[PDB]
Amino acid sequence: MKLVMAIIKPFKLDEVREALTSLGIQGLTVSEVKGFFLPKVKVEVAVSDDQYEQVVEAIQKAANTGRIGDGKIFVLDIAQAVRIRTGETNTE
Amino acid sequence: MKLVMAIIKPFKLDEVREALTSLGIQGLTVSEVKGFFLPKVKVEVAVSDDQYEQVVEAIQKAANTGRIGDGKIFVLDIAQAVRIRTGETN
Amino acid sequence: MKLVMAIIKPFKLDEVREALTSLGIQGLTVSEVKGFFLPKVKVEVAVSDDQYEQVVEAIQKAANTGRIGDGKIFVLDIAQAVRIRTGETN
Ligand SMILES: Nc1ncnc2c1ncn2[C@@H]1O[C@H](COP(=O)(O)OP(=O)(O)OP(=O)(O)O)[C@@H](O)[C@H]1O
Ligand SMILES: Nc1ncnc2c1ncn2[C@@H]1O[C@H](COP(=O)(O)OP(=O)(O)OP(=O)(O)O)[C@@H](O)[C@H]1O
Ligand SMILES: Nc1ncnc2c1ncn2[C@@H]1O[C@H](COP(=O)(O)O)[C@@H](O)[C@H]1O
Repeated sequence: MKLVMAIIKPFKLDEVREALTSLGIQGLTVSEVKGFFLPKVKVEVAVSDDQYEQVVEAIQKAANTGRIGDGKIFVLDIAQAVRIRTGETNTE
Repeated sequence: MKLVMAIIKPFKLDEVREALTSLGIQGLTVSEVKGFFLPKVKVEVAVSDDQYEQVVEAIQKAANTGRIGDGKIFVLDIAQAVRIRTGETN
Repeated sequence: MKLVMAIIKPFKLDEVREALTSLGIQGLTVSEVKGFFLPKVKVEVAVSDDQYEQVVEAIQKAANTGRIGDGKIFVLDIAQAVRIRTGETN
C-alpha cells in the first residue's frame, strides 16, 4: 500500500478529482496549504501497490500546466491500514 | 517509531483524544481536512514500535460507529524522529 | 529521497524558512495545524538522501527555544517523487 500525496495549483483540483474518480479511487482527502507564498492544495489518497502508478499518472496529467509552481507528487509506503468501521486490518 | 495517521469524523476527536490520553500518549497533531465535501479530522501521532499497534487499536475503537464514513488508519515507518526541545533522536 | 516533516511553534516559521533557504531549499509546503490545543505549523520538505540530516539539523536549530511545546521532526522515506511540471520521476 502507498500513500500518494500531491501539492497542486488550486485551480486544478476539479480536474484531479475527476481523474481519480474515473479511476474508481475513493477516499480522497484534501487540504489547503501554503506553498513557498502562494495558496496550494494538498491531495492525499491511500491506494494498493497495484494502483499507485496509475494514480500518480492520473494526478500528474490532470495537474500539469508546464509552468512554474505545478508542484510535486510524493509516494510513501504504508505498512498497515485499518478500516475503522469494521476494525479489519490489511497489509501488502 | 511509527507514524499513525487516522482520518476520522470530526465529532469523534474528543473520544479519540480521551483514548490516547488513557494510553499516556498526549502529544498529537490534528489537521482540518476535506473528504469527498465532508469535513474530516486528520489525527497524526508518532509512536514507538512497542506501542504503535495499541495506539492504532485505541483510535479504531474510539472513532468507530459502524456507519459509513468512519474512515481509516494508516501506519507509516519513521526513519528518524527528533525532539526539537533537546535535539535528541528517537 | 526523504520527506522531512516538522511541527513547530508558529513564530519560528520565518527562522526555519531562512535556514532552509541558506541551504538552497526554497520549495516547501506549510500547513496550519492544531497541537495537543495550541496552534502549530507543519513544515513539509522533500530533500535528497545526501542532504536530509543537514536539513533536520538546520530545522532543529532554527525552531528550538528549549521550552515546552517546541515540537518534533519526523523523517519518512519517499518511494517515488514526480515533478508535475515535466512528469519526470526523481
Ligand atoms: N521539495 C519539496 N518539498 C515539499 N513541497 C514541495 C517541494 N517542492 C515543491 N513543493 C510544493 O510544491 C509547490 C510548487 O512548487 P514546484 O514543485 O512547482 O517547484 P518550483 O520551484 O516551482 O519548480 P518547478 O515548477 O519548475 O518544478 C510549492 O510551493 C510547495 O508547496
Ligand atoms: N508524538 C507526536 N506525534 C505527533 N505530533 C506530535 C508528537 N509530539 C508532539 N507533537 C506535536 O508537536 C507539538 C509540540 O509538542 P512537543 O513535541 O513540544 O511535546 P511536549 O509535550 O511539549 O514535550 P517537549 O516540548 O518537552 O518535547 C504538539 O502540540 C504536537 O502538534
Ligand atoms: N483510501 C483512502 N485514502 C485516504 N483517505 C481515505 C481513504 N478512504 C477514506 N479516506 C478518508 O476517510 C473518510 C471516510 O472514509 P471511509 O470511512 O473509508 O469511507 C473519507 O472522506 C476520506 O477523507
